[PDB]
Amino acid sequence: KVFGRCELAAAMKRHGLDNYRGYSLGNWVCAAKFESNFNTQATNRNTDGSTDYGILQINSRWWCNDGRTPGSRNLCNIPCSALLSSDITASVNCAKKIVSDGNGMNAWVAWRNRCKGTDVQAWIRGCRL
Ligand SMILES: [Cl-]
Ligand SMILES: [Cl-]
Ligand SMILES: [Cl-]
Ligand code: NA
Repeated sequence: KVFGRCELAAAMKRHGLDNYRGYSLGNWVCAAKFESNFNTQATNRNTDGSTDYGILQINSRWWCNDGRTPGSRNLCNIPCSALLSSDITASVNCAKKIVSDGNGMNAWVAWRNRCKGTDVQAWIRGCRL
């Protein structure tokens, strides 16, 4: 599923991400836009052989099991395929664990390079929330 911008903002808010560890909703929407273009089915292979999955491009190196990332962990205790569902629940719950781990949203390099310090509230402008 490819979410609309305000559609995804609504789904993220419903799931508790708005100001989760201090990150306003627009941070999350911005990260999703640049990670996946709002497409729940997005996958991207990393140089080290891990893969990033879903709307927030969660990596198999640490967070999910895909059965093909040697030496990795599965800290969210999920198959990476669950991160590709039209229902964002698994992505959101695993994102909460990630963002809580010490580095905040800097875990998402695209957030740090394209959203951090920007007018992220623009990502939710006009949305009914
Ligand atoms: Cl915001
Ligand atoms: Cl594995
Ligand atoms: Cl933080
Ligand atoms: Na893994």
